[PDB]
Amino acid sequence: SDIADGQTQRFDFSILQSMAHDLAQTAWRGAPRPLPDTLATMTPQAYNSIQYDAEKSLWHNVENRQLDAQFFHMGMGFRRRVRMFSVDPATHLAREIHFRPELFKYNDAGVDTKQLEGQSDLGFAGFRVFKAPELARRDVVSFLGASYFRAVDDTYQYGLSARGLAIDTYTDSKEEFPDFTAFWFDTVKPGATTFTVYALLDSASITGAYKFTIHCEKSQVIMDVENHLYARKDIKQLGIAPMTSMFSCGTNERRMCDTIHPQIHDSDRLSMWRGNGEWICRPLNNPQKLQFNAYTDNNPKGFGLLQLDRDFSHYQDIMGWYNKRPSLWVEPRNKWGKGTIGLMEIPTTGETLNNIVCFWQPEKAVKAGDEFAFQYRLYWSAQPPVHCPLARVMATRTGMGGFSEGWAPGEHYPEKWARRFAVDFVGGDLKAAAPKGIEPVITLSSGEAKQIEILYIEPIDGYRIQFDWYPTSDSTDPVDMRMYLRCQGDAISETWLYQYFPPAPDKRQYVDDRVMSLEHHHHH
Amino acid sequence: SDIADGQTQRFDFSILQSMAHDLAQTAWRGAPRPLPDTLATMTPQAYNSIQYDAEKSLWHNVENRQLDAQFFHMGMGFRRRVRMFSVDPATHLAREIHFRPELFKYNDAGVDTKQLEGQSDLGFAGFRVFKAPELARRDVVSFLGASYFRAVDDTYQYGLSARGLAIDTYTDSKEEFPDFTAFWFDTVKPGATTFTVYALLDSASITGAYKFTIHCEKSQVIMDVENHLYARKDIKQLGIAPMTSMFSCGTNERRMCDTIHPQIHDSDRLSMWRGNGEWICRPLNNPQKLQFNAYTDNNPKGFGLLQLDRDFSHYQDIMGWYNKRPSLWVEPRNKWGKGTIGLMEIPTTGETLNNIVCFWQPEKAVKAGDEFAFQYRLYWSAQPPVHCPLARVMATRTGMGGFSEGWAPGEHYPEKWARRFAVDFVGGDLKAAAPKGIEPVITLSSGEAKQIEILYIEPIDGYRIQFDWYPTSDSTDPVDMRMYLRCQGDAISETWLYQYFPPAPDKRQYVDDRVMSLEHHHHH
Ligand SMILES: OC[C@H]1O[C@H](O[C@H]2O[C@H](CO)[C@@H](O)[C@H](O)[C@H]2O)[C@H](O)[C@@H](O)[C@@H]1O
Repeated sequence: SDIADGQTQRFDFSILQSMAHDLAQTAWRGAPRPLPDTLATMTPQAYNSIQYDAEKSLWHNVENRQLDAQFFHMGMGFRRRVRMFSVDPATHLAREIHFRPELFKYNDAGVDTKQLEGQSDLGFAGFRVFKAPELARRDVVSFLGASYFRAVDDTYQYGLSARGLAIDTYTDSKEEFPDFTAFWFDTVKPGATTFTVYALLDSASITGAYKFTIHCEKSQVIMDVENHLYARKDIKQLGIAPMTSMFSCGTNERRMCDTIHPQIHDSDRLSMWRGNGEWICRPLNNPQKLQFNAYTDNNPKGFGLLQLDRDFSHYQDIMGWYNKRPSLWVEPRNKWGKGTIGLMEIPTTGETLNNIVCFWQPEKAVKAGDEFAFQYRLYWSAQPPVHCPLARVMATRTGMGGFSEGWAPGEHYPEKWARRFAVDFVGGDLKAAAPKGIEPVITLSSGEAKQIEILYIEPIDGYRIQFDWYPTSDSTDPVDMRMYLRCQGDAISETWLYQYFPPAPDKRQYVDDRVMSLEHHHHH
Repeated sequence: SDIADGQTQRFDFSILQSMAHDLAQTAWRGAPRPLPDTLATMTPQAYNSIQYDAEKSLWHNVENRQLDAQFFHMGMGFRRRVRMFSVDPATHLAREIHFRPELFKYNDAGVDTKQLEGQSDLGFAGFRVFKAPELARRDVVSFLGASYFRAVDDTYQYGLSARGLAIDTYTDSKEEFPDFTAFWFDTVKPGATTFTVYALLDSASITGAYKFTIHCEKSQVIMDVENHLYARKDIKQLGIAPMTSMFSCGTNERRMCDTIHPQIHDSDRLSMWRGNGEWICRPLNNPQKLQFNAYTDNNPKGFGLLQLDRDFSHYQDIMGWYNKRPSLWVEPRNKWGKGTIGLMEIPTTGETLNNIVCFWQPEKAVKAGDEFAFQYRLYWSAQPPVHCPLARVMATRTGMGGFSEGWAPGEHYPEKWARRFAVDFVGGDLKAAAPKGIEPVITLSSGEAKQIEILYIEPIDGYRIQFDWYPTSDSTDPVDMRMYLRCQGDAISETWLYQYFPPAPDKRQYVDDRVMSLEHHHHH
């Protein structure tokens, strides 16, 4: 009856650490063996019409179950055979769920199932967990990819994603993508919306043992992650608790915004809570040139890629519902010590490319034989679980300056070239601080802040800081900008880090291409 | 006590039509005489520090006054001396209000009030009306300019303008700006929010007698307008009931949208209700080339420039509050017969130039001696007083096309060049009609409509019609597009008229200037 009917074996979190440790001592298993021909040469239509059998779900036998799970068929870009096991947490005894065609319904699929018959080694691509009131529709957790996984809050819309690990995302060499190659699921308890799933990570450079304790709460999904990592080789770049999102069109430097969509992004900013208590808002970019930024920290308290613009009218996407897509908050649960938060921002021209990658990278160079243990909570939800207790950046608007706000000239372009920055703040003591006097403190790597203005914005009960950036140089070098609000010498806001790309000096001017002629009269 | 203290003279609407018609028999009075030297050479500071004395207001002596009025001082571009009169409607007697310096507080004006002592013929630039509970501050109606005037709804935010008359706005010659040279004010009744103001129009080409019965309602201003017009010369273009708005950056053809404001406009569309009963929604353009359009009609039922996007977040303007600015509806009160609704859209690069002019222009060529009479109601309010009983366009969005919606390529631009149009409809019977089948009927001057899609939009309970436009020709000639929704042989929506400007053939392609280099790593 239960789908998991393989050889019984003892399993616990330490046996997996041993598996992973022992595995690190041998040669990497290498790239996956080709799939059976019937799957190797599949049209998307064909794959898509393969459907896991809902009545053979992982936990079909558990009464009052509030959670169930199904498996994705191997095929398409899923070339790694992920093995799946069921663990009775009472007896610490695991049984393998072997792939078999009986587990699936191949409908209008022209799949030669006969060549799948003895392929009990095929395993699956990954898995999804459903929660009540619907246990076979609208998954809330999905592990499917390499180390990749994602989840949803009460909107049920999937957005940014996370991975078990990142290796060499940005270096002299090509990036390496560790696979999760096996998952052990503790049988859910009747009534529970918490489930436990251990995973084995395997890769040319490194193995790991992972435990995921996953809480499908009413408003969000919380994941208690513990990992143990075993380097096989020297590693150039190790990325702990990595996130992957997309940013094409935002309120900032809008250079890829010729769609019907006012904004296009899965996430709009990096939030960092630093070990010293400082909060940072790093508005994400769609740079024309690939960028890596490393934010030095020690014992980071938290960091996330957030989607805080929840307004459909700002996106107009009735396919992907970007306004419903969630935020991801990484809460270190042990002291991670010295290192950097890496943000890679890749140039994109649409929404098909996850062009945003963020992770933690320990200070210390990774050498063959090094071992690591990280614990962290992930919160999949619209609003992060924590935010600055002070004035918070709500939005970072950028555009032409060189004029007076409200009086942008209609007949000529502006006299001088400048770039306008508008940073709206909403938050704590802004109201009580306002009479006492709010000074923005601005810091620029290059250029001069001019026409600094502080303006009340009734509709969001906040304050807008505008300044015009005037260049001092012919340099196209990135401009690292920094801003916070001050009041009687004390800071009253989070810090805003921005990365501006000044245009070429030949393009620091406007081309006025208008024509005012009696050539275009039309009668209807 | 009252400020009206010139010579008693009989006055009524007939007597003004006589002044106007008699005035037409003589030569135009010509361009205004130079102002006194102190006002000719004024800093905008100096002028702005002149304040009409609220204790000398027009209706200071009326008890239970729900309305009052004040005058604008002559100066700056106010060069025509407008004469102002008070009428007792009981006795049909009218006393002039002569300019006297004592009616104003000059403050830090730096003005030789002594060369303003004798000047009884100076008059004023214009007038404004205030309504309780603020009869000295938030104005609701303002006549100031030439034939120009404007009003506000319960937002109390000024936006687009009207005029008495438009002359030669688009022809071989330069435009002619008739001036309101005198106003007569029926004294307000106690308790009344209706007031009546008569106006004399005077211009090189034409004179006129205007009556404005102006209702300052709770939620809007309604103006009952009657004029009589007396042509002194042949006239190339006569524009009745004209409107003047602005449109810089909307959701359509976003060619001037590099501001911190997602949208900048005082109006977004030309709404027409034709003699035959057909409704038209013509979204306004900010074209790079000056356009005139003439929409043929017979006994037009109504027309207006509407500001239907009420959403602060779509504009982010806290100076001019575009979201609060009103719609203006012209409702002809008699059968105006054959002619054209004229729409001139001038190129702009900001908000300072009113680049939208719309008016009625009768079929018949205007010759000297001609007399005209129009009656129309003006509705200054957010929502026009009447709209299509069918489905209504809510927004016209344009952008890149040639890809599948929601899968815009990230690593390349689209293979082929096309322009995407997305018209959202939010009207009636769309829900009942969807099962029966909603056919979009598209008409194109040039090019072909491919990838035509009908998509339900939950958040506005509406339907989005998208099409890619592919060129058939190397021509840059404007493309008239026309769309309505049909179901079972019947039209179920208003007609959408759009005017598209294809780009030069050499620019019907995308330039891919991305770079993927290790050149830009940054440590903080
Ligand atoms: O399930 C989502 C995708 O996951 C995989 O893709 C990620 O992992 C790959 C490593 O095998 C990377 O090369 C890739 O760039 C990542 O997106 C999977 O292979 C894809 O086909 C899935 O869409």
